[PDB]
Amino acid sequence: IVGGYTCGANTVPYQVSLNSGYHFCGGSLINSQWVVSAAHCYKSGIQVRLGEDNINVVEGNEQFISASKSIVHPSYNSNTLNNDIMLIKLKSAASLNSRVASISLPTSCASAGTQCLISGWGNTKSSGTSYPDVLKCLKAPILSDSSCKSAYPGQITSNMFCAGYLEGGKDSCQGDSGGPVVCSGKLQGIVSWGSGCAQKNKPGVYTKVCNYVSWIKQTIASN
Ligand SMILES: NC(=[NH2+])c1ccc2[nH]c(-c3cc(CC[NH3+])cc(-c4ccccc4)c3[O-])nc2c1
Ligand SMILES: [Ca+2]
Repeated sequence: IVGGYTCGANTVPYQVSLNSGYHFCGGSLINSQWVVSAAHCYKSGIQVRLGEDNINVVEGNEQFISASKSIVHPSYNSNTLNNDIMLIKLKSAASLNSRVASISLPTSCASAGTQCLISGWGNTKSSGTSYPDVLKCLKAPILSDSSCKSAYPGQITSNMFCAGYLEGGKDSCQGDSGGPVVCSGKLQGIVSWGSGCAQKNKPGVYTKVCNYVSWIKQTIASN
């Protein structure tokens, strides 16, 4: 997260860290045994870390659970990042409390101007890499489809939306991918891509979760 602030330990109880010997993507806890993340974060050998704040130090509240399976959307296209979503089933269920809790899925899509909270342990520099030890937060608004389309012509599908600041300086970045975009207490987006990080007129692009609610429920129900 570039231009954000320190969230405060465990203030984002549904945030998870995907680890393969180092932190590589974020994710969101939607039930005690399932996490939602981005399809391009897929790999084998994933350990899900819940209740984290400082990813380099065990401080208490953490729960490390191996992933039993990962389900990448069947229509995911690695060239356009259309349908950039994945579900991960945990080997055992997490113990939910005030420090580890799930987030709710939306019942309707959100509109432009809605203000959301984006968090993660991704790069904090738009120019060079500096990855933090603690969880960073950023409040950003959903932009209009015309502003998004104008910014990335021919690259935005109906399963994506832009959020951020066209003036640059604030945005999600590499390492934040697969993490949550929460608006009014509902999971509306998944950090997916962008052209660089926090550049002017190049806002972040997020997977539009409201378009996958039925898929998510159907898939969890059959696995
Ligand atoms: N400006 C943004 N809002 C933004 C958001 C998420 C991003 N994720 C990435 C990203 C960039 C790279 C390096 C490509 N030269 C790699 C990954 C990546 C991470 C994990 C696994 C595979 C690729 C990214 O998610 N850039 C990003 C930029
Ligand atoms: Ca820790």
